Amino acid sequence: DYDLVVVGGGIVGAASAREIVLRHPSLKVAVLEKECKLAKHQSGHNSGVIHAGIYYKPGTLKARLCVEGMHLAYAYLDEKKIPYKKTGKLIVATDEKEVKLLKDLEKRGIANNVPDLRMIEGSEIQEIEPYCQGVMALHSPHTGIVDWGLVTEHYGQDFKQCGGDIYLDFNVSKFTETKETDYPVTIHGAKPGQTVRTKNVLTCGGLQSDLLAEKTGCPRDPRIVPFRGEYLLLTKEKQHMVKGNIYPVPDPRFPFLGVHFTPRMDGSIWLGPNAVLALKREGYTWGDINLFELFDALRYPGFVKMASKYIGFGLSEMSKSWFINLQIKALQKYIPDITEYDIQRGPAGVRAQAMDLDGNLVDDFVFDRGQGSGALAKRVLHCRNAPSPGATSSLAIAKMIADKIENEFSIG
Amino acid sequence: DYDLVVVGGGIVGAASAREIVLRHPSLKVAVLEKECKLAKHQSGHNSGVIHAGIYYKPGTLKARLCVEGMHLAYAYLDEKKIPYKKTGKLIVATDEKEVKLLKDLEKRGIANNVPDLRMIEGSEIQEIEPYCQGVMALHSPHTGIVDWGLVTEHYGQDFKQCGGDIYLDFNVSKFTETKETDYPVTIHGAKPGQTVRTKNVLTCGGLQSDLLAEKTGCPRDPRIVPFRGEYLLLTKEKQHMVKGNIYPVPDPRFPFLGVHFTPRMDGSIWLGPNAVLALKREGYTWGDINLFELFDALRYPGFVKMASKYIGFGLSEMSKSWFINLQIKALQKYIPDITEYDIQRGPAGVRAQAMDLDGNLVDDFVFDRGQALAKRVLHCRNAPSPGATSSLAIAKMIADKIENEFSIG
Amino acid sequence: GDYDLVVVGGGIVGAASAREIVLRHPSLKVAVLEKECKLAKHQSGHNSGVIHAGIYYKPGTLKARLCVEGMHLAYAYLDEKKIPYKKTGKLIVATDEKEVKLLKDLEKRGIANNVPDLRMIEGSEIQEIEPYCQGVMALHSPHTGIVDWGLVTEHYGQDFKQCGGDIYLDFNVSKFTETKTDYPVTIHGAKPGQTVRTKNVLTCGGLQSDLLAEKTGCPRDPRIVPFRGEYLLLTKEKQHMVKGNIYPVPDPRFPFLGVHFTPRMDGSIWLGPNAVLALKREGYTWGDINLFELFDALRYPGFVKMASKYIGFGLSEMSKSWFINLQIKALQKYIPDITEYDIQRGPAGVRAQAMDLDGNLVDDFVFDRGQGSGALAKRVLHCRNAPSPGATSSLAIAKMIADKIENEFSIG
Amino acid sequence: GDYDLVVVGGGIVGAASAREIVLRHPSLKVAVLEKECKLAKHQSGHNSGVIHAGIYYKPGTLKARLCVEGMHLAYAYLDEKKIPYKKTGKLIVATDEKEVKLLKDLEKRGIANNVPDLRMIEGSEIQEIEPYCQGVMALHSPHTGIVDWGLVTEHYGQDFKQCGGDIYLDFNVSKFTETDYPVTIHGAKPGQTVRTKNVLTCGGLQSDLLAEKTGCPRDPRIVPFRGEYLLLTKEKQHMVKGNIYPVPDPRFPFLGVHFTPRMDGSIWLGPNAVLALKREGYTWGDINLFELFDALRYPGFVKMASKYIGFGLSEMSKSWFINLQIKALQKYIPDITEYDIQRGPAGVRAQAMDLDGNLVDDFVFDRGAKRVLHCRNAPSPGATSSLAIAKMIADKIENEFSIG
Ligand SMILES: Cc1cc2nc3c(=O)[nH]c(=O)nc-3n(C[C@H](O)[C@H](O)[C@H](O)COP(=O)(O)OP(=O)(O)OC[C@H]3O[C@@H](n4cnc5c(N)ncnc54)[C@H](O)[C@@H]3O)c2cc1C
Ligand SMILES: Cc1cc2nc3c(=O)[nH]c(=O)nc-3n(C[C@H](O)[C@H](O)[C@H](O)COP(=O)(O)OP(=O)(O)OC[C@H]3O[C@@H](n4cnc5c(N)ncnc54)[C@H](O)[C@@H]3O)c2cc1C
Ligand SMILES: Cc1cc2nc3c(=O)[nH]c(=O)nc-3n(C[C@H](O)[C@H](O)[C@H](O)COP(=O)(O)OP(=O)(O)OC[C@H]3O[C@@H](n4cnc5c(N)ncnc54)[C@H](O)[C@@H]3O)c2cc1C
Ligand SMILES: Cc1cc2nc3c(=O)[nH]c(=O)nc-3n(C[C@H](O)[C@H](O)[C@H](O)COP(=O)(O)OP(=O)(O)OC[C@H]3O[C@@H](n4cnc5c(N)ncnc54)[C@H](O)[C@@H]3O)c2cc1C
Ligand SMILES: CCCCCCCCCCCCO[C@@H]1O[C@H](CO)[C@@H](O[C@H]2O[C@H](CO)[C@@H](O)[C@H](O)[C@H]2O)[C@H](O)[C@H]1O
Ligand SMILES: CCCCCCCCCCCCO[C@@H]1O[C@H](CO)[C@@H](O[C@H]2O[C@H](CO)[C@@H](O)[C@H](O)[C@H]2O)[C@H](O)[C@H]1O
Ligand SMILES: CCCCCCCCCCCCO[C@@H]1O[C@H](CO)[C@@H](O[C@H]2O[C@H](CO)[C@@H](O)[C@H](O)[C@H]2O)[C@H](O)[C@H]1O
Ligand SMILES: CCCCCCCCCCCCO[C@@H]1O[C@H](CO)[C@@H](O[C@H]2O[C@H](CO)[C@@H](O)[C@H](O)[C@H]2O)[C@H](O)[C@H]1O
Repeated sequence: DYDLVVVGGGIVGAASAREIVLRHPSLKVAVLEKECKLAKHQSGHNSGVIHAGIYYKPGTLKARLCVEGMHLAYAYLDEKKIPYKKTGKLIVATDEKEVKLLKDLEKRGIANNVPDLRMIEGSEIQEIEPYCQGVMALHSPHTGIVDWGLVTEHYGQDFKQCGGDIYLDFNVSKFTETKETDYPVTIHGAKPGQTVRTKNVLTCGGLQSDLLAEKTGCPRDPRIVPFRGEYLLLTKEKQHMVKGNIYPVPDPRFPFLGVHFTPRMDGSIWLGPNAVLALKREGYTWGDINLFELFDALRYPGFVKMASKYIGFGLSEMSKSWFINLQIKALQKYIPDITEYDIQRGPAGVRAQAMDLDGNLVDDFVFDRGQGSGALAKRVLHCRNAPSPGATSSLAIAKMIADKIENEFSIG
Repeated sequence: DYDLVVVGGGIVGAASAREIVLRHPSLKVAVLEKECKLAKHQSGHNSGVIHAGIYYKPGTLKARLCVEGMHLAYAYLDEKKIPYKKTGKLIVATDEKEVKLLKDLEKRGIANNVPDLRMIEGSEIQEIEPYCQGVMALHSPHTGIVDWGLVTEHYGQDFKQCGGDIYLDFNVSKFTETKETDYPVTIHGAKPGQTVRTKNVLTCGGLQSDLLAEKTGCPRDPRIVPFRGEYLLLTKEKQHMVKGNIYPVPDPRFPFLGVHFTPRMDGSIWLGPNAVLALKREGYTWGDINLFELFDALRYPGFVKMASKYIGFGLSEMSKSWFINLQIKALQKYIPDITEYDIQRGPAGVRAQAMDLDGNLVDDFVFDRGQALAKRVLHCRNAPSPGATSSLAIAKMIADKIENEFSIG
Repeated sequence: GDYDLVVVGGGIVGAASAREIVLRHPSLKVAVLEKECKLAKHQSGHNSGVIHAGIYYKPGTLKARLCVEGMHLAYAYLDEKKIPYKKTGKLIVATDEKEVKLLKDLEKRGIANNVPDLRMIEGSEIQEIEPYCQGVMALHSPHTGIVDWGLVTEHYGQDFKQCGGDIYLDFNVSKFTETKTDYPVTIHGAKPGQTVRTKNVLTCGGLQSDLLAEKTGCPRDPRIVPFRGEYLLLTKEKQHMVKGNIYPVPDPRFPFLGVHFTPRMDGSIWLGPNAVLALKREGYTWGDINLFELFDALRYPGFVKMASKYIGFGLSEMSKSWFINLQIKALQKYIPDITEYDIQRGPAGVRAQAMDLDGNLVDDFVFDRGQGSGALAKRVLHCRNAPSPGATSSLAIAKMIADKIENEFSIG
Repeated sequence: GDYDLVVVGGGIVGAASAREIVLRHPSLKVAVLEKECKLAKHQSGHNSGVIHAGIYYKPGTLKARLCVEGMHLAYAYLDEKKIPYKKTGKLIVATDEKEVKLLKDLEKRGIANNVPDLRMIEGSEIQEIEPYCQGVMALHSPHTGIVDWGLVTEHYGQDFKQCGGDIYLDFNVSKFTETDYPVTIHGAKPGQTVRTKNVLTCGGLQSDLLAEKTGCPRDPRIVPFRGEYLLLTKEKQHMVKGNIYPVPDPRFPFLGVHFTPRMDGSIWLGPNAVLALKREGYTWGDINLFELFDALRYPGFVKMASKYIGFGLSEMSKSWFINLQIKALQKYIPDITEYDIQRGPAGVRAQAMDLDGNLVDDFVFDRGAKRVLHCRNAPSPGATSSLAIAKMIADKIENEFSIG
C-alpha cells in the first residue's frame, strides 16, 4: 500500500510528509489523521505569530531552526500567496529588573542574526505603540502574524499534489505485523476494518506522541504534559490600542514567552496565551478533565520534581485565570486603560510539553523507536518532541525530520 | 439566504433535511453541523443494527416508526447499493423467569408485524447459533447490520444533489432577529462573521438538544442525560462463535436492550453497548469528566427522582464495566468458551437520553419553541428510539410537523 | 517504673483481657493505654447492643464456642454486677423458600453449637412472638438479648482498676522503643514526656490494629478495612410494632448479619446496621473522607480481589443507604406498616474488618509479632482480629487471650 | 439537671465566661456542656501557647484594649494559681527596608496601646537577644511570654466547679426544645438532657452551626484555617531563645509563621494559614465533602478569594513543599536545613467570614427560644484576651437575660 506513513496531520506531520515527497517523488506516502481536518489541535489553536528567533540560546539548533524557518516561511507564504502581516514585535520591560534580562535578549537576538533588532526607550515606545508604557523595549519589525492552520492546509495540499494520500478520520489505535508481503506493518484505525499497510512509519502525534510511542514498545518517558494556553478577547471598541505584538520580558527558566498582546489575521486582538496545567491531554476548557490523565501525570516521576521548584509560577498562572481581575492588572503595566469590561474569555490551545524523569521541560528533538526484534520496532519511528516554536520552524523542522527518517529507513 | 435550516448533521437531521427537499424541490434549505463531517456523534458511534421492532408497545407511534423505518431502510440500501447484511437476531432467554418476559416480546412483535417472528425452543437455538446456550429464543431473521454513518453521509449527498447546502464546522451559538428583510432569523456560529439568514429553523442537536432549545427561550427540561455505551472487542480467533445478533432478554422498564453480541460489517464481533451514566455530554473516552456537565446532570430535579428508584440497575452497569471479569461471567451464559483474555475494551458511544422533571426516561417526540425566535425556531429535543433504524420514517413525521408549523407548501 | 504488662486499647476486648489477666495473677502490674479520653468510644460504644446466641458460626470452630460461652458468661456477669439487660429474644425470619433452605441450615448449626432452646417457628406462630412481623418461617432464639455494651466495657475497667490496674486515658501510643533493663520496652505517647515502660505488651487497637502492628515490624497484612454500620431510628409512635430482635436470613459468604430490627435499652427501635465501605478508618459521618486511609484501602492487594467478586453486594448496601426509600421497601418485607416518614437517620459505627492479601474478610483470631529476637519483636503481641461477635464473646475472648499471653510471655 | 444558665462549649472562651458569671453571681446555678470527653480539646488545646502583648491592633478599638488588659489579667491569674509560664520576650524582625516601614507602624500602634516595655531595636542589637537571628531592624516586646493555654482552660473549669458549677463532658448539644426552665437541651446520647432558663454558646469551630439550630442566619460562617507547625530538631533548639515573629501583612488577622519555644523546651515553627477542607481538619488528607461544598458556595468565600487567592496559594505551596518553607525561615535563622525540621501537630482557626468576604475579628452575638445567645465570634487573640473577653461576655449575658 505505502512505503511510508506519517501519523499526525498537524503542521509538523504535514510539513514532514510534504518535504519527504518533494525529495523522493517515487515514494508512496500516506498521512493518517484522527480528526476530520488538518491542524485541529496545536497547529490550529496558536498565537499565529511568526517568530524571529530572539530568546533562543546562540549556537544551538533551536536558535538556528527558528531563524531558518522564519525566512523559509515568508518565502513559502509569498510562493503560495497566503495572507500575512508583518506587524512587528515589542518586548517591553516595565522596571529596571526586566532591563537586565531584556539586554540579555538583545545579545541573543543579534547573535542569532535576527533582522533589524534595535533597543528602544522613552517616547520611541509610543511611536510604534502609542498606548504602551514601559521602561525599555526591544523592537523586532520582522515578527509577523499568519494563520498557521491555513498554512498546514497548504502543506497538505502540496503533499497531495505530489501524489500523497491523506486519510482523515483515521484514529491510529494499534500496530500489527503483517502476515508473512513487502508491507510488513499494518496500521489499524478505531473503525472496524479500517487498516493501512506500509513499510515504515513516522509519527507526529503532538499531544499523544508518548501514547503513540508506547504502542511500539518505547518507554513511558518523555511524557507529554498538557499546558493549556488560554486567550482573552479585547473588545472591538479598543482594538486600536495595539497595532502589533507586545511581549513581556519572560523568565528564561521556562520556554513560555508569557501573556502577550497579539493581533489576529481578521483584526481581532487576543491577550495570551497563559500556561495553566491542564488535567486532560485535549483539555481545551477548564473543568474538562480526565482522571486517568490526573492519576498518571501526578505519579510521573518528573512531575513532582518540577512542581517541587516551580509550584508558585503554575499557581500564579491558574489564579490569574480564575480571577481575570488579577490578569488585567498585570496587563495594565503595558496598556493601563484596559479594564475588566474590555475583555472577554476567548478560546484556548494546549501545549504538548515534553518532560523527562528529572522534571525538565524538553525542548530538543526526541526521536524514539521500540525495543523489539522486530517489525514494529526498527520500522516505526516516533518524533516525540520537536524544538519550539514548531509552527515558525516547521519548514526547517521538516528538513531535519526528512534527514532522520532517510538515515533510519534507508530511503534515497 | 435560506428558507429553512436544519441544525444537526446526524442521521435525524440529515434525513429530515433530505425528506423536506424531496417533498418541496423549490425550498432553499441548509444544514449546519458543528463538526467537520456528518455522523460524528450518535450516528457514527452505534451498534450498527437494523432493528425489527420487537420490544415496542403495539399501537404506539414508536412501534410503527421502527417497523416502517426498517422497511424504508432496506429499500433505501438497495436503492443506493449500500452494503449491508441480514444477519438475523436471536433474543435468548437463560431461565424461566426470562421466558415469561420473552413470551411478552413475541406477542408485541407479532402485533407489530415483525417478519417473520418465530419462537424457537432451546434445542433449535444451535441451528442458528451453534455456540450459544439458552432455554428459549425469539428469532428475527430480518434484523440486519449496516454502517449508519455511511447511511447518514448518503442522506447528505442526496440532500446536496437536490440543491441543499451543508455547512460543516458551523457551531451554532446564538440565534438573532435579523436587523432589517425576508429572512427574519440570523444564526451565528462560533467564528466572527459566520452567519446564515433564514425564515425558519429546525434543530436536531442530539446530545445538545436541550442547550440548543435554551438559546430560543425554551425551558431547561427535558434535560439530556448522557448514557455511555461501551463496546468490547472479541478476538478474531473466536469470531466464528457468533454468526448473527444474539440479544439478551431486557428489563421492559427501561429503553435499553442490554449488552448483545453483534457482528460488524467488518465481520468482527462487538459486545455491547453498555448503559453507564456518563460524566460528560460527549464522554466517549472512559475517564473523561466535565465538572459543569456532571454537576448539572446531578442537580437536575429529575435525576435524583429516577436514581431514587433505579440506581441499583445503574450501579450494576458500572461495576460490570469496572470489572470486566463480571461482564465476561454474564456473557458466558450465552457463549461459554469466551474468557477475559479473548476480549479487549473498544470504543464507545453516548446515548442522548431525555429526562423530564419526574425522572422518566422520555422515549417519544419532544418538540419545543419559545414563548421572532419563538415562532420560527422549532427544536426536536427528542425522537423515538431507535433513531437510526427509524430515521427515514422519523424524517417523514418531522417533515409533517414543520410543514404545518412553518406553513411550508 | 513501671508495669509488667501493658494492654493498648480501651475497648471491650482490651479491657476484658486486662481484667481477666489481673484476676488470674493479682501480683502482676498491668496498665491500659487508650488514646481517647474515655473507654469504649469506638466499636464497643457504637454497636447494635445485641447479646448474640451463637447460631451462624461453623460448628467445631473456636468462634462457635466463644460466642455460646461468652453469652453465658455475659449474663452471669450482668447479674453479678446488677447491670440492666433484657432477654428480648431473636427471630431470624425467612421470606421465601430460598431463605427457608438457608434458615434450616442456620438452625442445624445452632443446634450443633448447643444454642439453648432454639426452636424453628412457622407460619402463624410468628405473630405470637412478633404480631406485626410477617414471613414464611422463622428461627426463634429466646436467649438473645440486649445490653449497653459501652456500659459493660466501663464496668470491665473499674473491675480492672479495683484489682490494682492502671488506666491511662488520653494516651495515644506513637512508638515502641527499647529501654536501653528491668523493663525493656518503652511506650511513647503523642505528647512528649508521656512514656510508660513495661516487660510485655498486648495491643487491642481495633480500627488501628494493623497500624499498631507495623510499629514493631509486622507486615501490613492483614489490613483493617473500615465498614460503616449505619442505623435508622423508628418513631416512638410505632415502637410497639417490634417486640424483640427481628433478623433477616443473611448470605453466609459474608460475616455481616443483615439490617435488623433491634430494640435498645431505652425502648428505642433501631434499624440496622448496614455494611457500607467507609472512606475513613474512623469515618462515623458520611462525607468524612481521609485521602490517605482511602487511597490505601484501595491499592491494597486484597481489596481489588474482594471487589472483583462482591462489588455488587457492597453497592447495594450503598444504594439503600443513599436512598432511604429503597431501604424501607426491603424492611417492609418483615414489618409492612412502616413508611419512609416513620424513620430518622441515626448514629453509625465502623467495623474493623480484617482482610488478607487474597481478599477474604477475615473473621477469626489473628495474632502477630515481630520477625526477630529483640525486645520489640519478642515482647509485643498484637491481636489483629478477634472473632465475631466481639462484644458478646468478650469475656470468652479474654480468657483465650489470657491463655495466649501466658504462654507467649511465660506469665505465671 | 436544672440550671439558670448553661454555657455550650468547653474551650477557653466558654470556660472563662462560665467562671466569670458564677463569680459575679454566686447563687446562679450554671452548667457547661462540652461534646468532647475533656476541656480545651480544640483551639484552646492546639495553639502557639503565646501570651500576646497587644502590638498589632488598631489603637482605640476593642481588640487593642482586650489583649493588653487580657495579658495583664492572665499574668496575675498565672501567679495566683501557680500555673507555669516562662515570659520569653518577642522579637518582630524586619528583613528589608520595605519591611521596616510596616514595623515602624507596629511600633506606633504598640506604644499607643501602652505595651510595656516596647522598644524599637536596631540591626546590630538583634544578636544581643537572639544571637542566631538576622534582620535589619526589629521590635522588642520583652513581656510577651508562653504558657499552656489548655492547662489554663482546665484551671478555669476547676474554678468554675469550686464555685458550684457543673461540667458535663461528653455532652454533644444536638437540639434545643421547649420544655421553671423553659429551655431543654439534648445531647447525642439517649436520655441525655438538661433544662435551663438561658443558654450561652461558645462553640468555636461550630458556632455558626449552633446558631442555625436556633434559627439564626448562616452568616457569619466559620471558615476553618488549619495552622500547621514544624518541629526544630533537639540539636538546634539553642538557636532561638524566645519568640521570633516576622513583619506580617496588616490586611489579614494572621501574624505569620514564627519561631516560638514551648513549655517543654521544644521549638515550634508556625503556624501557617492553609484553608482546611473540614471544620476539625487537623490533617491535610482529612476532608469533609459537605464541609467543602458549603465553604465554596458561601457568597463571601469567592469575594475574598478573588482578592487574596495568591496569599492562600503561597501558604499551601510552602506546606506541600517543605523546601520552600525552609527558604522563608532562613531569612531569620539561616543555618537550618530540611534535616533540622520535622512536621508537627496542627490547630484549626475558627475564622468567621461575613457575606462580603471580610475576615471578622470583632465580637458577634446572635440571638435566636429567645433565651439562647450565640457568641459566633470573639476578637483575637482569644486565649490571651480570654479573661478580658469573659467580662464582656458576662456583661452581654447580664443585659440580654437580665441577670442581676
Ligand atoms: C497556545 C499555543 C500557541 C502557539 N503559538 C505559536 C506561535 O505564535 N508561533 C509558533 O511558531 N508556534 C506557536 N505554537 C507552537 C505550534 O502550535 C506547535 O509547535 C505546532 O502546532 C506543533 O505541531 P504538531 O503537528 O507537532 O502538533 P499538532 O498540530 O497537535 O499535530 C498533532 C496531530 O496528530 C494527530 N494525532 C494524534 N494522535 C493520533 C493518532 N493516534 N492517530 C492519528 N492522528 C493522531 C492529532 O489529531 C493532531 O492533528 C503555539 C502552540 C500553542 C499550544
Ligand atoms: C451506543 C449507541 C448504539 C446505538 N445503536 C443503534 C442500533 O444498533 N440501531 C439503531 O437503529 N439505533 C442505534 N442507536 C441510536 C442512533 O445512533 C441514534 O438514535 C441516532 O444517531 C440519533 O440521531 P441524531 O442526529 O439525533 O443524533 P446525532 O448523530 O448525535 O446528531 C446530533 C448532531 O448535532 C450536532 N450539533 C449539536 N449541537 C450543535 C450546534 N450547536 N451547532 C451545530 N451542530 C450541532 C452534533 O455535531 C451532531 O452531529 C444507538 C445509539 C447509541 C448511543
Ligand atoms: C456497628 C457495629 C455493631 C456491632 N454490634 C454488635 C452486637 O450487637 N453484638 C456483639 O456482640 N458485637 C457487636 N459488634 C462487635 C463489637 O462491637 C466489637 O467486636 C468490639 O467492640 C471490638 O472491641 P475492640 O476493643 O477490639 O474494639 P474498639 O472498641 O474499637 O477498641 C479499640 C480501642 O483501641 C484504641 N486505640 C487504637 N489505637 C490506639 C493507640 N495507638 N493508642 C491507644 N489506644 C488506641 C481506640 O481508641 C479504641 O478505644 C458490633 C460492631 C460494630 C462495628
Ligand atoms: C493554630 C492556633 C494558634 C493560636 N495561638 C494563639 C496564641 O499563641 N495566643 C493566643 O492568645 N491565642 C492563640 N490562638 C487563639 C486561641 O487558641 C483561640 O482564640 C481560643 O482557644 C478560642 O476559644 P474557644 O473556646 O472559643 O474555641 P475552642 O477552644 O475551639 O472551644 C470550642 C468548644 O466548643 C465545643 N463544642 C462545639 N460544638 C459543641 C456542641 N454542639 N456541643 C458541645 N460542645 C460543643 C468544642 O468541643 C470545643 O471544646 C490560636 C489559635 C489557633 C487556631
Ligand atoms: C506542576 C505544577 C507547577 C507548574 C509548573 C511550572 C509552570 C511555570 C509556568 C511558567 C510561566 C509562564 O510564563 C510566565 O508568564 C508570565 C505571565 O506573562 C510572565 O510574567 C511577566 O509578564 C506579566 C504580564 O504578562 C507581568 O505582569 C509580569 O510582571 C512579568 O513577569 C513570566 O515572565 C513568564 O515566566
Ligand atoms: C443515572 C444513575 C442511575 C442509573 C439509572 C438506571 C440505568 C438503567 C440501566 C438499565 C440497564 C441497561 O439494560 C440492562 O442491560 C442488562 C445487561 O445486558 C440486561 O441484563 C440481561 O442481560 C445480561 C447480559 O447482557 C444478563 O447477564 C442478565 O442476567 C440479564 O438480565 C438487563 O436486562 C437490562 O435491563
Ligand atoms: C468494598 C467494595 C465491595 C463491598 C464488599 C462486599 C460487601 C458485602 C456486604 C454484605 C452485605 C451485608 O449483608 C447483607 O445484608 C443484606 C441487607 O440486610 C441481607 O439481605 C437480606 O435482608 C434484607 C433486609 O435486611 C432483605 O431485604 C434481603 O432480601 C435479604 O437478602 C443479606 O442477606 C446480607 O448478606
Ligand atoms: C480561601 C482561599 C484564599 C485564602 C485566603 C487568603 C489567605 C491569606 C492568609 C494570610 C497569610 C498568612 O500570613 C502571612 O504569613 C506569611 C508567612 O509567614 C507572612 O510572610 C512574612 O513572613 C515570611 C516568613 O515567615 C517571610 O518569608 C515573608 O517575606 C514575610 O512577608 C505574611 O506577612 C503574612 O501575611
